[PDB]
Formats: sequence, structure tokens, C-alpha cells
Amino acid sequence: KTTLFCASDAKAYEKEVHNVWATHACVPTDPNPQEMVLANVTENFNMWKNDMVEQMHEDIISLWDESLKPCVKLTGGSAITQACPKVSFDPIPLHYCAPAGFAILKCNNKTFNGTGPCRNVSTVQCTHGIKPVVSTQLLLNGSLAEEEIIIRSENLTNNAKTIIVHLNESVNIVCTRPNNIRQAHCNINESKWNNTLQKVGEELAKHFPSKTIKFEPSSGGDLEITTHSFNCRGEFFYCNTSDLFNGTYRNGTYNHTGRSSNGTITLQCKIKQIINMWQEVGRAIYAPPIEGEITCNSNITGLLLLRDDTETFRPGGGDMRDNWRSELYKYKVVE
Amino acid sequence: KTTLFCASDAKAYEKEVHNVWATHACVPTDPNPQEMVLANVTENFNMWKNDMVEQMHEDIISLWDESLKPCVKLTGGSAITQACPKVSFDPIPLHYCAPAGFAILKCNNKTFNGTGPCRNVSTVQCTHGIKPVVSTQLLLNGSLAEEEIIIRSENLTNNAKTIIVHLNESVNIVCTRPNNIRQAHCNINESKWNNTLQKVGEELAKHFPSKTIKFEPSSGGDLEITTHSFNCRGEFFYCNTSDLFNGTYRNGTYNHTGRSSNGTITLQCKIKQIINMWQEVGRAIYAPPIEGEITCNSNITGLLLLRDDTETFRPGGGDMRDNWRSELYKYKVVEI
Ligand SMILES: CN(Cc1ccc2c(c1)[C@H](NC(=O)C(=O)Nc1ccc(Cl)c(F)c1)[C@@H](CNC(=N)N)C2)C(=N)N
Ligand SMILES: CN(Cc1ccc2c(c1)[C@H](NC(=O)C(=O)Nc1ccc(Cl)c(F)c1)[C@@H](CNC(=N)N)C2)C(=N)N
Repeated sequence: KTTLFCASDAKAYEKEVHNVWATHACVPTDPNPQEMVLANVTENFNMWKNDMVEQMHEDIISLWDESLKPCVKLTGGSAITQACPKVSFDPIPLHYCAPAGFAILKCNNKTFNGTGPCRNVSTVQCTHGIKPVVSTQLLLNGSLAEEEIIIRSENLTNNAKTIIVHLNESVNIVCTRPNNIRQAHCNINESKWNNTLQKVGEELAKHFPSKTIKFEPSSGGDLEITTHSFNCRGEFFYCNTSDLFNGTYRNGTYNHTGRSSNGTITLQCKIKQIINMWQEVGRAIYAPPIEGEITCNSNITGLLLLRDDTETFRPGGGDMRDNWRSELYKYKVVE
Repeated sequence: KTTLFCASDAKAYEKEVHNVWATHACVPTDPNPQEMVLANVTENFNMWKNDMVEQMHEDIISLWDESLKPCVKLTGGSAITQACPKVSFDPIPLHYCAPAGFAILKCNNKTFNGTGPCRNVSTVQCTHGIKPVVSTQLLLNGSLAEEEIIIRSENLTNNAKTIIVHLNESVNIVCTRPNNIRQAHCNINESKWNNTLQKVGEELAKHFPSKTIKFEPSSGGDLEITTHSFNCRGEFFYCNTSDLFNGTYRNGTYNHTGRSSNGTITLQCKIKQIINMWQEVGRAIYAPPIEGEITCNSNITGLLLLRDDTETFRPGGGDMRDNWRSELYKYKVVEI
């Protein structure tokens, strides 16, 4: 429960901003696979009370703040203009490390969520490679489970608390603004999707006995949370998910209800410059998007869900601390 | 003829050896590569005399050469020793692209079997993502046929030519050495396997008029070919298929005569140190297996067969060029 610090492999000649922040504000990693394996001790974890997240969070905020400068930043009727220079942008892995004395407890093996008991435990100094991908609804470029899909929540019996669904077979998603220049779109292969929501539905049913399971879009709110919003090559993509998070889990099987066509599902995307910042409760304005093909080839690795004779589930997000929690669940700082 | 170049999503921060090699041997892939479809054409392909295969072969040889360094390398009477560190091993997709002045022809006839005429043709810059998986008998993590199973051979009536069966439904296989530190095992669901060999049995029952079609284990030879040999996380697995390739397809129906248990076929595996190199003629000796659970969860996407009243088929392999052919059958390098 003390001051941690980051390590990475960020070359110092790279103009890309995450490297520029890293080099100046981090450390080159270590090739010491220091892994004090153990398997007695059955310790308690809690991925929701865990200061590593707040630590990381207010560092991603720093990163973003130093890096992506909006033309305008409004907050409390207070405008603050500056330069809007387009930059080079791509998540590099960060490792969070503890200084002496004493470091990081890590839970091992397969099906083990974020709360409570766990047996096989190792002790480490730093953590695995983590991209600080800022996104809603869908988790991108993240890790996988080495077995079966697993469900995470501070409380599933609470319709208010975000459900982090951790997958194990990633779903390819491809976003494009071709060569109306804030009109974009995203492709997602339909079978992998139906299959995914099938499995996730199956294990959702294992936590909600004999209820029909309905996947249905978000109720409403800001475009950041009611769509799959994310950053790509500096540009802020807001991607539709009406015909993605609609589908029915019935009888023991799942069937989709989203318009497909000869294989892939297409989502309508809008690039925007006015954004409601995830860092604080203000809003930022950037310059019009760069010209040319604006494309991102990304890996869907997790879901953010929100629950309402049927149980309804809608995509969540908003809070990036959750996005960090999705992978900082494993660990716990100790003496 | 040209000198292709590889392309991948290799991470420079990744210490997994395929990434390490690909980062310095290949180019970053294009996030979105576009086909150019062609009506009007009809071109001939021959998966069995393709140079792309040899090029890829060489590349994977170099890759394995730089990556997996054996403690000992023996070739006849001459032996070489060097450092043999345990590494992180997990294949990544490799694209093969033609340089400027050339292009890659791609057949989209999804019943096309590598040899002969192909009508629906497209041109591309780079191939699809191909994981250079080295294995025998079973082809792992390949692309699936898009409709009915496909039988491939340079020559079917020649029992000396290896037959490549392209499945269209992957058969999950799970190999594991649990917590004897060299004894491991694989698990396969029997139902999927029986459906598989049923349909494969049919597709073979076509090409060979009306004969009892038997599936039997490899008659003999080196363990690398008499067993399902493959690499899991740098460790060389030799898995037993006496209970897998074991059955009879007769007049419409398949019968699995191989031992099973609770619907599961379990292969008995052995992690070896002494291997017969596939790259060249000679033996390689590696260090004892690492500690902890060594598990690989893979998908069977193809089969390698050799044919002998009744027709008998046995698991083949050994020439990894076929393993590349299994994926590179669609493609043809051309100058324009
Ligand atoms: C309140 N709520 C969900 C929720 C929880 C926490 C936060 C928010 C929302 C607000 N989040 C964001 O503004 C936000 O994430 N913006 C944002 C910025 C960049 C990217 Cl790529 C992105 F995906 C989202 C943040 C507050 N920000 C501000 N409004 N302008 C933090 C619901 N009622 N569902
Ligand atoms: C000759 N033959 C089949 C055949 C064909 C070609 C080749 C071979 C065998 C030899 N192949 C191999 O040694 C080989 O593939 N080894 C090998 C290494 C690693 C893995 Cl994972 C593997 F599956 C096999 C190679 C020659 N190597 C050498 N013996 N030491 C290449 C039959 N009579 N059935």
C-alpha cells in the first residue's frame, strides 16, 4: 500500500506520445523473470478496492494530459485554449512495479475472478504488459483467459454495478474512415460474435437460473457510453452498437437479431472533436480529423455490461478505472 | 520467380521468438489489405510445385535456427554444442507478399483442391495470416475449408504421394503435461472425431469406388512420423495416435474401433530431448522440460494421410513443405 512506479520498453527516438511520456516519466524494464511461486496460503483479493487502479488511472490521466492537447478544454464555464497539433498515437505496454520493501502478490491458474479466496498464488515485482486502451462498452488489445469465459462484478445481484466480462477467444474488429469525412464504419465477423454472445449467454445463465437472457442496447446517456467510443491514431471514434448488442438467449441457445450481410456486421461510426473527457467532468474540443485512410485493426478481448421472467443486459463503460481493473484484478500489494 | 517478403503483427516488445525473428525479418502488415477480384479469367494452380512453399520453408528453417538452439546438433560423426536456453515459443500468423513489379494470384474457388483450373480469381499483395506450425499427422491452427471437406493430392492413385485432408470443422485437441516429468497426454472429444472421420470417410469413399475404407496407425519409422509430433511452448511433444487413426468406413457408416473413455480419446504423449530435425538430416538434443503445467490447446484443421477388398489409410507427415502447402495452395506468384 505504497508508491509504485512504471517500467516499459519505450525507445527514446520515437516521437509517438506514449513513448515520449514513458521515457521521461518511466524506467526501462528488467529481464528478471522473478517469480516466487507458492501454493499454500489461501489469500483474499478484491479487484474493486485496489489502489493500483487509482495509481495507474491518475497516471494515464497525466499521460493523456501531457500528450493529447485539445484546441479547447471547457470545465465550469472556464475555457482554456492552446495548440491542437495532430500527434502520433498508439498504446505501448506499461508494467507497474513496487519499490523495496515488498512487492506484488499475484493469483494464478485459470477460473479465479476478482473477489475473495484463492489458493495458487505467486509473488512478483512488476506486472504483465498492459496497454492503457481508453474505451467504453468493448475492451481492446487486452489479455485473454487461458480457459473459459468468466464474469466479474462487485455484485451480480446489483443491477447498478458494472459487470466486466472476461473473454478467452478475442473477436477481431476493424474500424475505418475511408478516403463527409467524419463518416466512418466498423466491421465485425458475425459468426464469431453470435458464438461469443452464445457462450457469454451460457455462463450468464449459470448466474441467473431459469430466466431468458436478453442482450439489448444501452438505455441512453452521453454518446461516449451509449456507443463504443475509443481513440484511434489520435481521432475519437464513436461507433454504433445497436445491431451488435441485440440478441436473444432462449431455450438454451442464443440467436442474434442484428442486420448482417454475407458475413460481417457493419457499425456506423462518427468521428467527433467535442468529447466529454473521461479524466474529469468537463469537455474537450480538438481539430478536424487528419486526411487519408484512418484505420484501426483491434482485438475485442472483453465486455462491459449493465443489468436492468427475463434478464436484460446492456453495454456499459464510462469509468476507465474499470478498464484498468479488467487486468489489474490479478494482483494485490503486500508486506 | 521473385523474392517474396514476409509481413506480420510482430511486437517489438515481445520476447516470444516468432515475434523476435519477425520483427527483424519481416515488415509491418497493412491494417486493411484489399483484394482485387477478377471475372473474365481462368488460371491453373499447382500446390505441389509452388516456390512460395520453399521460400516459406527456408524462412521457417532460419526462424527455428535463430530461435530454438539445441544443446547438441549431430550430423553423422560431427557434433556441434552451444547454449540451449529455454524460450517463449508461440507461433504467430505470417503474411507473404510479392515485391514491386509482381502480384499474388488467389483462387477463390472454395472447392478447388490445389491442382488444375481455377476460374474465380483475385489478385492480392500479401497472403492471409499463416501460423508456421510444425507438426506431423495432424495439421494444427490452419484455415478451415468453407464448405465440404477437400481431398488434396499431387496424385491419388500413387500411394506414395502424401494426401492432405482439408477439414471444414476444427477438432479441438488439448495436450498437457500436468503439475514422470516427460509423460504428457492429449484429449480429444470422440463425437467430433467420429463425425470428422465419417465425413472424411465419405469424401474418400467417393475417390475410391466401392471399397472398405480402413484407418490404421502408421506402420513404422521414426517417432516423429509414427506419432503426432509437434512443439508446445518450445517442448517437443510426441503424442500417440494408435487410438485416434483407428476405424472402418463401410457402405455408408463409420465405426471407431479405437479405445475411448467417457466419450474422450486420450493420446499418451512423451516429451523428448533427442529429435530428428525436420530442417535437415541430423539429430538435435535439447534440455529437459521446463517446470509447471505445460499445456497446448489447439485446433485440428487438417489431416496428413498415406494409403497402403479394402483401402487402408495411415497418418503421414515429415515433409513440412506439405504443412505450408496446406495453406499456400490458394496462392500463385505472378509477374505483370
Ligand atoms: C456516469 N455514468 C458512467 C460514467 C461513470 C464515470 C464517468 C463517466 C461516466 C464519465 N466518462 C467519460 O466522460 C468518458 O469515458 N469519456 C471518454 C473519453 C475518451 C474515450 Cl476513448 C472514451 F471511451 C470515453 C466521467 C465522467 N466525465 C465527464 N462527464 N465529462 C467518469 C453513467 N451514468 N452510466
Ligand atoms: C522420409 N519419410 C517422411 C519424411 C519426409 C521428409 C522428411 C522427413 C520425413 C524428415 N522429417 C523430420 O525429421 C521431422 O519432421 N522432424 C520433426 C521435427 C519437429 C517437429 Cl514438431 C516434427 F513434427 C517433426 C526429414 C528429414 N529429416 C531427418 N531425418 N533427421 C524430412 C518417410 N519415409 N515417411
